[PDB]
Amino acid sequence: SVYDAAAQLTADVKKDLRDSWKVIGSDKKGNGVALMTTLFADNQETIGYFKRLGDVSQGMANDKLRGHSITLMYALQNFIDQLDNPDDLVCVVEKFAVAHITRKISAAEFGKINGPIKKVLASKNFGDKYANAWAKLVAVVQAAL
Amino acid sequence: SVYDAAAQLTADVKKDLRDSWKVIGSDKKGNGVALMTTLFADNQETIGYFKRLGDVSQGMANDKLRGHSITLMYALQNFIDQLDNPDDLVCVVEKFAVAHITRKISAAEFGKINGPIKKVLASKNFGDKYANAWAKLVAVVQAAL
Ligand code: HEM
Ligand code: HEM
Repeated sequence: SVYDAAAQLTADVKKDLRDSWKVIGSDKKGNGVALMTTLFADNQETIGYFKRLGDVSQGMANDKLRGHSITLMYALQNFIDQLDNPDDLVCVVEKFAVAHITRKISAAEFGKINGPIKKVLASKNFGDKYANAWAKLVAVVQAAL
Repeated sequence: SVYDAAAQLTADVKKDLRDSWKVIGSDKKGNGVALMTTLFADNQETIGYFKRLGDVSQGMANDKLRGHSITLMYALQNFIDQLDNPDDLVCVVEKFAVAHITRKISAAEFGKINGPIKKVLASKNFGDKYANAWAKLVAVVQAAL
């Protein structure tokens, strides 16, 4: 199932992912927090999954939220780095899904991250072309949930 | 405390960590798997914690083990990238510790990774000086467990 989803990562899609990551991934703390605070603002219900982080309204100043946000970006760094070898991409995505499946996060839930990604990309001047590419990468993860 | 342990990362320790990571982190898949297989070989009693991975003796051919090994290297990448800011290193270490605490991995059981690190380091012509530097970084995680 994950292999079939990975098949949608065409040469052009991988190129747009790598080009946009070159910018987004250069400030993992800043963009990681931006992603999370945007998720919480647009889909407040997702906060139910992050009780451990405490007062998420503090944003960057919240050490636990910052710690999670920075760490989240390294999962994406991992994915981007494995783009050229489907076998490696698949095994890392399945590994990544394990902990999220245990948390009972469905593919539909996970997909809520698409909006925030689109907004973060747009803040760096990366249009819909790039947003759609990222939606395809997220789809590979969804296929594993 | 983790705050006191993070203070032990002196200027030269951080430098030695970076210089060795430049080489070690160049092959996350190869060195990651080497790190895991070495751990399982020298401390077979730790295999019980990795039941989900299946037959670990298969090494690189085991998709689940390869996925875990590659992923483990991105946690180390994260730590190295945070060396400049003590505040960020600490929050990323505490975040990292959460999942390991819920697996009941003690500071003593985590420290068993020091052996494998020393051996992988030596296979790349990095001696005691570097092994001790990495032991100091591992000590930061141990303080959080
Ligand atoms: C681009 C998307 C995402 C990435 C790259 C990502 C990455 C990560 C990583 C690397 C971790 C730490 C390892 C682990 O425990 O699994 C994590 C933890 C977690 N993730 Fe995901 N995640 C994403 C989206 C989501 C979404 C949409 C939810 C739920 C609405 C979610 C909920 C969680 C929770 C609750 C934790 C534990 C937080 C804590 O208590 O420290 N994740 N995620
Ligand atoms: C250099 C030290 C280590 C690093 C960087 C590391 C990194 C990681 C990462 C990134 C994960 C995935 C996220 C998570 O669920 O926490 C993980 C999972 C795990 N770690 Fe650690 N770890 C290290 C040492 C250890 C040691 C020494 C043990 C046990 C003696 C351990 C046991 C586990 C287990 C059982 C899992 C889950 C494996 C699975 O079912 O996929 N880790 N670790």
